[PDB]
Amino acid sequence: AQNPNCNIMIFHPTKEEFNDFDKYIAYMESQGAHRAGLAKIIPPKEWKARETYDNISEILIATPLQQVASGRAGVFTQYHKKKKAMTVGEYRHLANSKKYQTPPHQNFEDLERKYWKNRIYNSPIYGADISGSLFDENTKQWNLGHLGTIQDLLEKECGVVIEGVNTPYLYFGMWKTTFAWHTEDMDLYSINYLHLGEPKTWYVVPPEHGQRLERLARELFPGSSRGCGAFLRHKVALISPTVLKENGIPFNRITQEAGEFMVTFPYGYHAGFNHGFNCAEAINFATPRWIDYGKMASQCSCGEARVTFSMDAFVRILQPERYDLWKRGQD
Ligand SMILES: O=C(O)CNC(=O)C(=O)O
Ligand SMILES: [Mg+2]
Ligand code: NI
Ligand SMILES: [Zn+2]
Repeated sequence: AQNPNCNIMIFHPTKEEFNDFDKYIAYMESQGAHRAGLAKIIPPKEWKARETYDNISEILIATPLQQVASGRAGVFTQYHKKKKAMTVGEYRHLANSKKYQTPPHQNFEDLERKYWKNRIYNSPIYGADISGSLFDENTKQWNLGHLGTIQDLLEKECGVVIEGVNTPYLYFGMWKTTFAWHTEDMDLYSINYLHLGEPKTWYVVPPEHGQRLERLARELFPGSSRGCGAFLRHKVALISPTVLKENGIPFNRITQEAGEFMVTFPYGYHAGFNHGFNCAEAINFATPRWIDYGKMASQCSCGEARVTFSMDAFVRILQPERYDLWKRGQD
């Protein structure tokens, strides 16, 4: 069995190996990368996502989200308060302001300490989930707006044509902006490219141990757990590395820098935070190996998780017994 300790693997594909996306994901898996839940891919030196980032300031962040925490430093939830629209240029200025900028620090480890110690006492503003792409149309390799669609994958594997589309999303971050513990919709893969700016730290639980995390979360968020049998689908709960270590939950951590891709694997729980102003792009995708995960994925039917149009067909086809209850939660 490859990678039996479930360590995060880092890959350095050549320009020739960067041509065929599906084949390279399958290569990574042949080496055990999926066991960690997360892998890093450093593009060949010849590659670029686009020529420059000099002309992105007029992108609109229609609904910036202020991330307000409740709880204790290591065990907290966050809610998202909607703020007035602002441009990327306005957001970048805000991120760099004295109120929101990254504090002085020695290294990534010192910053991580300061995050966990102090996150709850601040409410950073995240420009998340913005439909769009920063890849140049002429970038042919690992262009997240030109991947094979999940609908086409389901059709190729299962023979059923379905409605729906699959497009990327932009995330503009600042110091302490936070992504809560989650897996993807329908336990899909995700791919994330950090276009520019400051790093993003990730934490991940191996897929084979995801239920250990779920059991801890039910213990630590007992009201939430009574409200919904899949409440981590709400994407609101944070648990620190210290707490995870105290409770014996297996996990790993890694920092992504500008110019690097991360891939999350089916049923790989992940969480993290941004170090300062940055812009990432991400999209879900599928492979043949995903289908069995999609068939087994938990679902939120309490009404909170509320998701895209395109998840309908996945539930309808892969989880017909669950469909009626899940759709009630959508409506
Ligand atoms: O970057 C973020 O805020 C969150 N990203 C992911 O959860 C992902 O790419 O799967
Ligand atoms: Mg612009
Ligand atoms: Ni994710
Ligand atoms: Zn729910």
